[PDB]
Amino acid sequence: HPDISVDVLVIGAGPTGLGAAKRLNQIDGPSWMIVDSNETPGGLASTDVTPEGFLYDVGGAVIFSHYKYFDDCLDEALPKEDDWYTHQRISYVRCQGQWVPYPFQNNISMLPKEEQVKCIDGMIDAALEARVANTKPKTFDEWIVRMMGTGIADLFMRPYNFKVWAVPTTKMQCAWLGERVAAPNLKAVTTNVILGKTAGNWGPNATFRFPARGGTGGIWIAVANTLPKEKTRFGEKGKVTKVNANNKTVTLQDGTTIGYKKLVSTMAVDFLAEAMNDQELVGLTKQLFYSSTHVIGVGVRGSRPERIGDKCWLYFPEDNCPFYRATIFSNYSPYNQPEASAALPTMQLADGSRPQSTEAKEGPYWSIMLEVSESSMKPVNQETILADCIQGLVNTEMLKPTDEIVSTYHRRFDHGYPTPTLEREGTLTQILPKLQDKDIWSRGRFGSWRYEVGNQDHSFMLGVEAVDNIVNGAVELTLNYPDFVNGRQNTERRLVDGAQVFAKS
Amino acid sequence: HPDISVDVLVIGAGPTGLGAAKRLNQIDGPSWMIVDSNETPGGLASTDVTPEGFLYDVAVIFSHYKYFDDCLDEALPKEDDWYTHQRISYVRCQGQWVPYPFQNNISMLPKEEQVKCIDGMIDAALEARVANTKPKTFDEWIVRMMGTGIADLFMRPYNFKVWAVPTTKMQCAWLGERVAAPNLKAVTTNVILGKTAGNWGPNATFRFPARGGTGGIWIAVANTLPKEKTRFGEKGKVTKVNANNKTVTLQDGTTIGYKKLVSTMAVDFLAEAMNDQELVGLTKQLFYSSTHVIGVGVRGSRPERIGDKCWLYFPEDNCPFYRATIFSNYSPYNQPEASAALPTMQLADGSRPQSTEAKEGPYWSIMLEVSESSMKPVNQETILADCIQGLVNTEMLKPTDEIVSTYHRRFDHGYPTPTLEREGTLTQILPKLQDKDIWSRGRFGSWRYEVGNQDHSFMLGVEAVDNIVNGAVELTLNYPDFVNGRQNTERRLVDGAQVFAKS
Amino acid sequence: HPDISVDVLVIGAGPTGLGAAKRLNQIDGPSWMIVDSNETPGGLASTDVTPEGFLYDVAVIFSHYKYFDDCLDEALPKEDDWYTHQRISYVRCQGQWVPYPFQNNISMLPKEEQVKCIDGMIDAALEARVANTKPKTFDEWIVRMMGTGIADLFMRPYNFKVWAVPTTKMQCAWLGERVAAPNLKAVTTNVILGKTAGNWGPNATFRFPARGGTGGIWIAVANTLPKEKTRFGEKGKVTKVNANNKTVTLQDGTTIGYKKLVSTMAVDFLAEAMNDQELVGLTKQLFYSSTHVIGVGVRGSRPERIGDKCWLYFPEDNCPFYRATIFSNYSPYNQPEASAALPTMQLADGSRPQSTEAKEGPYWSIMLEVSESSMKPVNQETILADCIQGLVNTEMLKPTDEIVSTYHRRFDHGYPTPTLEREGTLTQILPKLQDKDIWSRGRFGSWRYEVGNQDHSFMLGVEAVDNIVNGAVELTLNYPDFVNGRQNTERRLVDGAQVFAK
Amino acid sequence: HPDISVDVLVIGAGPTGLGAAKRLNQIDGPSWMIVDSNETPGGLASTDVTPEGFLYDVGGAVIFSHYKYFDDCLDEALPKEDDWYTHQRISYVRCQGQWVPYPFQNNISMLPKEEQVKCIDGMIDAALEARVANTKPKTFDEWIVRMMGTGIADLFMRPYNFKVWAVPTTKMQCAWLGERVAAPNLKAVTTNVILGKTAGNWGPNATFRFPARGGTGGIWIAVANTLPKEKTRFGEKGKVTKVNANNKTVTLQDGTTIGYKKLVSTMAVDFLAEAMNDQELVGLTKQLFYSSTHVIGVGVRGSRPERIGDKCWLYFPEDNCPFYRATIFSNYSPYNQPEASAALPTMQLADGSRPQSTEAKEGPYWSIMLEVSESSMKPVNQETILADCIQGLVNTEMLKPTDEIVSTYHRRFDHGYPTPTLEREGTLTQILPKLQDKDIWSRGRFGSWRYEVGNQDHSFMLGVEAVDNIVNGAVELTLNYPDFVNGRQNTERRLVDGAQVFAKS
Ligand SMILES: O=c1ccn([C@@H]2O[C@H](COP(=O)(O)OP(=O)(O)O)[C@@H](O)[C@H]2O)c(=O)[nH]1
Ligand SMILES: OC[C@@H](O)[C@@H](O)CO
Repeated sequence: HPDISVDVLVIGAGPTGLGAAKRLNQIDGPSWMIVDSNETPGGLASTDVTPEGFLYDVGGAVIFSHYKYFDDCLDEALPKEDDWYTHQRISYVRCQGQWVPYPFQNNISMLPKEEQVKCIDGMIDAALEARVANTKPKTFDEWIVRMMGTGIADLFMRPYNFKVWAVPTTKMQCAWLGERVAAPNLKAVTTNVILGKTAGNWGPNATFRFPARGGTGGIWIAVANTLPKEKTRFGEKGKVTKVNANNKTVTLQDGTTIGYKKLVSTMAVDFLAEAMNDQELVGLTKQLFYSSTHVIGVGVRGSRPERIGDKCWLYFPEDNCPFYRATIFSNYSPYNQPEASAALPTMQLADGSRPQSTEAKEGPYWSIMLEVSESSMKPVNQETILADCIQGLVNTEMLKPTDEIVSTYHRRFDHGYPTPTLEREGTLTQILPKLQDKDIWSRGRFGSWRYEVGNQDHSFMLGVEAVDNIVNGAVELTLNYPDFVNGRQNTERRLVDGAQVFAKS
Repeated sequence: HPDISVDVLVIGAGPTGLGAAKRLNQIDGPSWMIVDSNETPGGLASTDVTPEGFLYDVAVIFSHYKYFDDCLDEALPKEDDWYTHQRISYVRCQGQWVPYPFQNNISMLPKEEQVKCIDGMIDAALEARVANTKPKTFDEWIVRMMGTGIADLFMRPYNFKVWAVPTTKMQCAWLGERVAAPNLKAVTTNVILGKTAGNWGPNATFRFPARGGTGGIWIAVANTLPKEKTRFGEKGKVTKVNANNKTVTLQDGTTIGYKKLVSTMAVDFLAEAMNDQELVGLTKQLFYSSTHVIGVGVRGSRPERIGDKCWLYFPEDNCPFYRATIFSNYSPYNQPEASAALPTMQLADGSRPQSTEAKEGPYWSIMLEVSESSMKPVNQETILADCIQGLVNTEMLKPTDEIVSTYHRRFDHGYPTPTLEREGTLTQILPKLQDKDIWSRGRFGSWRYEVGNQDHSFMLGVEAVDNIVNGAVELTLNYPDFVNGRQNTERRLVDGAQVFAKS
Repeated sequence: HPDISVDVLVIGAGPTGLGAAKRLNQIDGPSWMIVDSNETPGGLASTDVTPEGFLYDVAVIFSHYKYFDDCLDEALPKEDDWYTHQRISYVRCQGQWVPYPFQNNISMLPKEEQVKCIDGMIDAALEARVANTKPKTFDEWIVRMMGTGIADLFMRPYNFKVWAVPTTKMQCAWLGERVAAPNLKAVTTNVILGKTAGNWGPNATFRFPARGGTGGIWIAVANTLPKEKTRFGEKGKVTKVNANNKTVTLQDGTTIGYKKLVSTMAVDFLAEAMNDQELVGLTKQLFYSSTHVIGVGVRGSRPERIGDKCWLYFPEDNCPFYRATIFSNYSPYNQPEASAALPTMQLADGSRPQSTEAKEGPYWSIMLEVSESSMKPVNQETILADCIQGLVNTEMLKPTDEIVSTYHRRFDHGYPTPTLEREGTLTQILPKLQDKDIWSRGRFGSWRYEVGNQDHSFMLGVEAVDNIVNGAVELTLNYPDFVNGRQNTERRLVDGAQVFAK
Repeated sequence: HPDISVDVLVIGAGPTGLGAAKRLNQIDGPSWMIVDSNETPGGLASTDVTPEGFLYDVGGAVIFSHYKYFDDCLDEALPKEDDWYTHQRISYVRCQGQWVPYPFQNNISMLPKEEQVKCIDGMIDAALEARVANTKPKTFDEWIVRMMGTGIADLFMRPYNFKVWAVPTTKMQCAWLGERVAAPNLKAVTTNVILGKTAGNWGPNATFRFPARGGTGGIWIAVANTLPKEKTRFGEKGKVTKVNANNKTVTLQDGTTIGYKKLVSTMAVDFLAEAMNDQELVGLTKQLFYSSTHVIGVGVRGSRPERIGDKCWLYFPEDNCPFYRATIFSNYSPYNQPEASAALPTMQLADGSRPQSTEAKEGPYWSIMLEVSESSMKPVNQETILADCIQGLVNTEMLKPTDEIVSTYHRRFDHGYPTPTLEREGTLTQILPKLQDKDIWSRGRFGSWRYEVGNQDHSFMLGVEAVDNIVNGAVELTLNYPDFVNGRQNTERRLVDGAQVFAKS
């Protein structure tokens, strides 16, 4: 007999695992517990803070939801109106000295007239071929060309996507992108060129809310707090080291054994295969591809510059900077950085020089958060990436050479993006059903490795729906039908369902 | 305070309501009851029997859901509760029994027609190569799939006889998301090879209850319910629905309070019982056909010309029925034993039998369907005789065949019609009922034919309860293509909830 | 026996008949003569002159044939017999002079219209990508080339004003074999770049006679013929054609016997002169428009707003003419020299001049065309004033401009219409004439507009003779696309036959 | 001064040169003469006769005409009704032991059913692709696949055309084929499959006439006889050895020099370049391609076998025989072979063995004429080709092993077909204008090298039109617009034109 026995064991307390725990806690039938190796729940949605008081999320995380269930849990976790700030998505692409409104491919009107010709010509070619197309594109690259033409592919989509994914567009599938990549309408794009108009409203994150305090990680701390503490085991005491799938036993770092009837595993599936000592699965998971993410944070002295304005996040296809995205993180909340009266010395100027004095001066302060991708196809010099990012900020005119930097941050996250390679689905259909036959629900950004359902709301619901499948026979819609859940308002499942209403009578 | 109070009230014990009841009974959380005005559960999936002992259903099953299978296996668990058959169907066309699907078997038609059919399908294939719109009417869908020549021979005249409306007046989304395009190579190849081939075989089968017909399933399913939570018969006839008070009043005066209502009666009747004039006007804008079911019991061994045929399609105008079923092929117990003695009522040509004496069998049995609507009236007094003449005209019966039993019943609400206007009307009705905590679901509860056969209907009830209790998506109601194109294996009659509770 | 007998008789001394005569005179084998009821050769390519000294043609030459060039160079051999100009043309649209071709220059229009035009051309380009039929009407051809928006702005309303029938009633084979499809990229590129570009330049030119207008060519060409083989004037008016006896009767009673007839008169007149009621019935089923030519002589140096413009198109309804020609740009001698004194007849707004004194020039000159048909009547008594008002409306003239000369003439047979029914009717007429050894050829001799300008017409006559004498294919008559798509260099005014004979 | 001076010199008295001569003689203006190195005019349209009395043409030459002028000249030369025999074209493709009516691609209905499926499937694919085609095919092969589908390409068109052209279909252009290769209508071909019907009437040679005596060569002897004898120079006395294009002088083998003003050269253009000692022209003509043709003749004892019947010519795509075509030459005229009373010994049996008797026996006789192609891409064993053909006749069941052969014939024609290679036009537009600038009209099957206007009537009219261009400024329509002249009735030019009618008064 093992030390602990539960019906459902949840590994991981990021959004996916916390979703599973919330649904298990709501249903309150089968016994359960949740474990994580970090004392602070949140996974890749956690928030760091520099010694100078600048918060940085793991990547430009904004909250936007396809599911009422997710909303219920965030509102339960952070119920006050001043727990949240709402913002319009202000997003731009840096191109040839200009800020081009997102989506690029729908704002060709902003480029020089000569580039407009190249872009529209390519889009005419794509539209004529699309009129007689009877096949689907097989690669991300073919999709880009078929729906945008070469001109826009060469100017933006191809170089940008290598900088994000750390693989070329030719190496990725294209089924994942229904909700991420705008395919442009020839008439709408040409009309806006003729009229000199913009169109910034495309996509599901065109409006968002951001927590007032604690960054994204504050959400998941607050969510986890609603759980019965005795059903949680966070820290080294909850680090999983062995998974014995045949005995349905998990061994923790401190030697605690947990027997389960059903396992919801949200750790990276390649880690799970190793913890299972299952060489067949290790070999299979090693056929998946992922990129690492470097997050760089730069805290700057001064009131928010006019050139920055209300910008939220920014795309950088060009090779004059290492990062693919910048976030004006100080626009998301005033509490992402110190108050104006906080006194801080200048660590360096944006041009790399040292300040003359160690004098601590007051603010106000603003803050830039940058992301750089790394993979076996795209190495990154870890020792210089911070300075290269700051120089990239000067190259893109986001910082003046004289700007005073008062705080820096750099962290590398090994599993950053699960890559939608051409091979992903073929490998996953060998991995996930084999785990399924052992009553292991491997779910999450790296639990099930599908980026298109790898956001905080999708991840949360992957855990929710996994539990719903275990307990109530529910379809795991998010796991297997991203287009289906992304194309509808998912209103049916609530934090208080009929089951709980009728039981309380 | 009302006489009875339950969390969830289910009106109707046809497949839809029994699905709702089966899921409520499985969940065993909220209180509930199910009512029906008929003492026998089954609704429009019941089975009648003539005084001579021939059964007639109002039905072939194909299940898209493990949950449905679980409930049927629970109700009828023994292997000899069922007979399995291949899905053998033919189209009657110009003196020929053409295997279904029609287009793969035009080699049986005269060569001049094969030319016209292939030429039309070539046109459709070339058009499909440059098509960039979806078809808007059932008729356009037919033509794009088949071409003019093949369309005119079968699907156009047959579907008028089925729906009692012309194909140009029906929508086509209810048929699925598949692109309307011909398989030209498959059709020409069979013409070139001079072959026929039906879409059945050892893989393509159905099973049918050994006894009691289709209605036997639903009796057996209903028997698994706690009898005290059921109220079937005149004592369970609903006469008033007060949506504002969440009260139902029965014919005997009993009032039932509910928190959520699952109504499987026809939504136009529901609107009337609600005394909701707005919904009455809206529901009267829906369209439906009535169905005449005709049953004919025949003396004799099964003729060779009938053989293993199961159901048959009739596009041509030499018979009033659109479909015939060799119902005696579904079970030996759909008709009397060979030793049962019965007199001949008439010969197939209408003449009197030579003798009035009762003679022995064996017997076989034909079930026919005729549609009726304001665009296609039916003479109730002569339709039986017209059907029998149609059996002679189609060579299903010889003039000398001995008829030993007849059956004719008219069902007022027979098919909910997928008109062009259906969805515009339903999207005004269903949300107004939903805002009153009324789940109106089923063949005429929600009026969508494509989810109105037995397995879909049952699951409409199951998923309605699952939505009420567990927040499930009602996938069958709103996404028929989605559920039909996948393996619906997740939901079971024993879910994890019940497993974990039992230990 | 008739009064005169020749192997080949030519009726008409416009370009077509003069082509026949030139080839006959070059071959110098079979006997021949040419007649015309006018004392001056040239037909509908003649030139009138107003009493005030302004020339107006009945204009611009593009030659597909070296043979035609040889004859023009023989007739007018000096370099100063001709002036060369670029082919500068514009479409008047919504207050703008839009360079031809219209669709490459819509950037001059309001942005909302550019959107409508480009959207329509996108629709047309996508339909052209899956097209598998040919257009059946001129209208369908226009829409497939241009899209709805651009069609509605120029080619649809303009061609009604030209042909006096709607575009839906005309065939479109007469335009050539080129596929009816848009150049979407070219049109969008000029919109994106905000550019204009006309289809002219240093090598897209035409030449025009220095003196005597277009009519000077045909006088000079006819002068190279042996005078005794010509019969021009009332003495050459044909009044009867007896196709069975192969006899022509002239107005003065002279009878001419022929073995082969090249008739360049209008085929409906020919059927009447033949007293062939069947052919009268068939020819009366052909359709044609009448043409009013209006000329306006203006005092002053050429205004900057006019500039180097040559001819102009008018789709809009603020003027009755479909075409205007800056005829004073074609030659300085199309109008009086600057020292010529002329009184002002009226101002462009219709008012009277302050003085009736004759004042000096210089002068410039506008030539206008208005169409007329049973589907589009024209008031003969007011059309001149309507044209002048149209010149004000289109800003070609300011209200104050001084008009010193006017000209108005109506030509009953102006354009032979490429209706849908034309070919069905012609293929019954021409073979019936051919069986009687009558080659009916020319703008109205054979009624095909696309080979009815000067070089095609001339070559219709040349090729008819070459067919009569040498068994040549009449390529221009039956294969316009063929002759228009090649350099027709083989036939020369001096062929091997004449070289070897000398 | 040269020995002779004429305005127009014609080299060659095949159909092309005789056309030039006939038009020059009709016009009767410029002085002229015609030379040929063979005493018998006719060129590649000549007729040989074996010692046993069997006539064989060069190829399966049959007369079918696009021009009234050509008809006028044939009717003048052979004016009596019994100078000619008229025949329906009975033509078949030997395919898998069966005779499939020509054209093959329109008679799919005759093949085994499994092959009909493959053929119709291929045409369906082609028809759907053709529905969205917006480019023209560039090679003969691409044309075949586009208009016929793979099944018919792989079954017939690809192997037969290699067997004829001695180059693969991928190496040929496709502008030449309008009147040679039937493009199948999908509906017509499918309809005939369904109905079990045939459609053997396609093409300009569905009917033909053949001279009663002397074979095809009898025509050209008779046409040449209408010329004034003193303006002809046929034989070794008329062999051209040097052409001095700069002096406009031709030197004959016997040393005679002829001065000309215009040259109509109908010898092979590569021979002309060699005779000109113009190395530039030699190099260009060597870039042209041609195949050689072997004509094999077999005289057979017996009344015409039932299996042969009224067949005229036959196609052999398969590898059980070396010839691509067989002609039942004895069906063209009874005077192509000896009368029945002629006594001839059996030379061999068709199986190669010696006859039982050497004694001369009577007829009747019939006669087979075979064609085998040769090129640098398709070598041929010259020494065994006669025996290989006879064995192929047995293999194809045209001869029984016991059939008695009474006469054999084999002749190789070095210049047999001018190949429509992809490079042909690019080379010709360098050759023909360069010769044109020297007043040399190089015209004919190998004079101008265009197979699509390489038949007897096209060749004749090339000579006629060259003269008409030299004298009357006529367009050389046949040379430059094969589709134009092949698609119309060329009725305008006659042997008696208006010029001559008016002159005779
Ligand atoms: O059944 C057939 C037989 C021939 N050909 C084509 O017709 C062309 C001309 O062949 P033909 O026998 O008519 O003339 P020849 O080879 O003697 O010049 C050939 O190259 C073939 O590709 C064809 O398409 N289908
Ligand atoms: O000789 C008459 C001939 O050229 C015309 O009929 C062509 O149409």
